[PDB]
Amino acid sequence: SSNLTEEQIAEFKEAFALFDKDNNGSISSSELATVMRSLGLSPSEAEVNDLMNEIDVDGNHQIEFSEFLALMSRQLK
Ligand SMILES: [Ca+2]
Ligand SMILES: [Ca+2]
Repeated sequence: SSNLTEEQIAEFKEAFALFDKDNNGSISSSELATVMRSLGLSPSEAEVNDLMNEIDVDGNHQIEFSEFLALMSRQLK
């Protein structure tokens, strides 16, 4: 769309939680990995930690909502 900010953030917040299976405002390797495991992929730490890392602004084996917004921010249009 052409309007994000609080609009994209709010939408992301709901999505972030989806990734975190504990709602602790934080996501670990498996946490973000369970987002595709139930679909039919069962990725290994390599792919699991990869996702959590690609967004881990600090690099602590997990990412927080705000971090999910830094890497998320849509992708193309
Ligand atoms: Ca958590
Ligand atoms: Ca983090």
